Amino acid sequence: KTVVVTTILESPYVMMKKNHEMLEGNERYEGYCVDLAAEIAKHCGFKYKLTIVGDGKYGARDADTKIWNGMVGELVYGKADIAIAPLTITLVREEVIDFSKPFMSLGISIMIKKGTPIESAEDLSKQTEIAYGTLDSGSTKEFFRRSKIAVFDKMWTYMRSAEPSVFVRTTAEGVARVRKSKGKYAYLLESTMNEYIEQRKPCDTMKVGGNLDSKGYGIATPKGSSLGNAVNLAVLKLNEQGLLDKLKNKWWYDKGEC
Amino acid sequence: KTVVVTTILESPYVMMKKNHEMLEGNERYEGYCVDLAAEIAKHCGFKYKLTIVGDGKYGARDADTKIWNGMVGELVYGKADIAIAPLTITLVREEVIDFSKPFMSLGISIMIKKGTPIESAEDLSKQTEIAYGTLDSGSTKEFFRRSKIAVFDKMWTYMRSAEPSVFVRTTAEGVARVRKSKGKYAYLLESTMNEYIEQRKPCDTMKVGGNLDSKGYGIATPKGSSLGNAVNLAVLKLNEQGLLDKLKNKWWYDKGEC
Ligand SMILES: [Zn+2]
Ligand SMILES: [Zn+2]
Ligand SMILES: [Zn+2]
Repeated sequence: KTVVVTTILESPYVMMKKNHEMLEGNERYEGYCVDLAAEIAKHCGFKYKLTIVGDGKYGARDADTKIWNGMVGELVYGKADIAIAPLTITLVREEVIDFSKPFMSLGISIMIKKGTPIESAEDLSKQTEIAYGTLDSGSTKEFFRRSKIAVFDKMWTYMRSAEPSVFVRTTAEGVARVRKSKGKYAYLLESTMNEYIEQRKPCDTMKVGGNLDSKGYGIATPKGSSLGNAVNLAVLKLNEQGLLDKLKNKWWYDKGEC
Repeated sequence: KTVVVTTILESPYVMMKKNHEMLEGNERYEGYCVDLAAEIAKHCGFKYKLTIVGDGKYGARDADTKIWNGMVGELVYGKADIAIAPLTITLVREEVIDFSKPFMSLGISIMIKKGTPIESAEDLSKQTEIAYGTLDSGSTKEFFRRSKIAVFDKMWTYMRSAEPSVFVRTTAEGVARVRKSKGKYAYLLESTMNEYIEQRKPCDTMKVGGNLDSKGYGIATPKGSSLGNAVNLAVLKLNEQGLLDKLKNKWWYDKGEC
């Protein structure tokens, strides 16, 4: 009956309301994906329950274990009926779960502490003084591990062997590392997140260079799910009506702090 | 058996080669979609025949008869097996045909002759000296027809009644009109085409303002096609391999003459 929605605590997509302690169920959260979930549910005609993914990961398949973790895993193993979050549409994932057409378009980008002598990925690859890494168990790390183009291959070679680890468990951890490393750490993350943080106090980070690739986020459902068709149509309908653009302006710029 | 591919003559997606008269079959054409078709046929392992859509349209539904025209129509009525072209993913089309995840991201944009006093959609809707229109039988015209946002709504009110007609049968017709109108005509087209034309002689046009929306082009197949699933995965694979970006640079800027 009630659709179990798996999501992730990633500002400004999903965040705890300041007074969540005195609220119940779905009312405890706020954000872009919370607003989107309510709309998808309205248009598809179903009641739902928002739940935060247990391991706090987006989703990747363990090499030897072969088990999927994160939100992808919750769907693969039947723990959730749908995932509404900044989950990237990728080949390896579409092989095991279904994705609606994208609700947000983005690409991998570079986040630096203001003043850092870095203007592009090629700049990062040709130097060694400034360390750089990505989020764990996600599409960004896989992008570099599989890239066959010179620059990115060079970047992966370095990142995979760097000590201490240059990878982080959460976006917040990567942003904090940039902010505290005095320009000696650069973070590779999706443009959407980079742009968001660039508008948050202390306004000490910035997105540099063009995006490394072009892709998008999609609402995911277990392969063969009966919700797939309607959800996809809802996303297209909502994008065409301007809701998605309205929602990004609401959570990114209307609330900018810089 | 050989897969019938429907496509449209639209530079730089599909164009007849300089020496096409001495060539046969698929060899007569070149372009982004020609390269994409070859890549997809190779990965999905099938033989194909490129055919140019009979009525030279992308695809819209006749409100009177409810009959689809253009490439969408050739798929809907079984005249073609797959469409590989700059065909926009939209709700009305998704209801009758299948689309792969996008192979290109874009948005509606404004094309002006260099020097015309226009920098945004809002600017066009506040004047009458400068006429403006869109392509017929496509997603762009539908966008304005179905827009409830103030500026675009006013723009449609003007366009749908304009006399002489401000709409055109082909992108080429719209571009030609902008160039010969001494700046009294602005053309609304997707950013992909706008950016392309901006890089071609006589280098007298330019894209102004940001995109009005965000969407993408998808490879289309008839509902319940056996090629659907595979093509979709092929597109994702190609994007992640960097091919799509490779092809974009090859046909847009490596050949740019401005
Ligand atoms: Zn609604
Ligand atoms: Zn290939
Ligand atoms: Zn008619």
